[PDB]
Parts: sequence; structure tokens; C-alpha cells
Amino acid sequence: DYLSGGNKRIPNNVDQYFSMVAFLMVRNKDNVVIPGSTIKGMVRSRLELSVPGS
RNA sequence: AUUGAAAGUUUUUUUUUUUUUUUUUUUUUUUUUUUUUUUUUUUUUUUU
Repeated sequence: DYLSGGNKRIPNNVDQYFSMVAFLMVRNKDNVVIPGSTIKGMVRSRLELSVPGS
């Protein structure tokens, strides 16, 4: 908008996309992904709490 | 005390001059600082 020449009155980014301000989940190229580190940590926690001699 | 003698073979003269141990002669010709080595492992973006 011509360097926002003293208007600042259009919704612009609000309506251009469909993502409000929130806590973003980790995703790769618009594909939601569960981190491998998270899965490994969960598995290790389960194994430690389950295996007796851990 | 000889026939019987008293005389320096001496004075004087530079073995000196002319002549560069000199000219030419590159301590160089060759030799890859390479060569084996994964910036790797451990860690749940998360609670009253």
C-alpha cells in the first residue's frame, strides 16, 4: 500500500491468510510433523519406567 | 848487527734500469609437503 502511506487501515494480513496468532506446531513444508526427538524421549521414558534394571 | 835500509798495492766507482701472475670459467641438473580421520553421541517445547 505505497509503503503504507499514512493509511494503516486495511485488514491486509488478517484476511490474506487463515492463521491467527497461536502456538505453532512444528511442521515441514506445510506438513505437520511430530519431532523424532520427542518420540525418542517418550520411548526412553517408557523404557526407563518399565524395565526393572534400568 | 844479513851487501842493507824504508816505504799499506793503496786509493776512487750503489749490480742499477725496463715488466700488474694476467685472460677466459653462472656451485647447477633433477624431486607435487602428501597420506589414512563423518564436527560425532547424550536431551519429549515444555506444568499448579
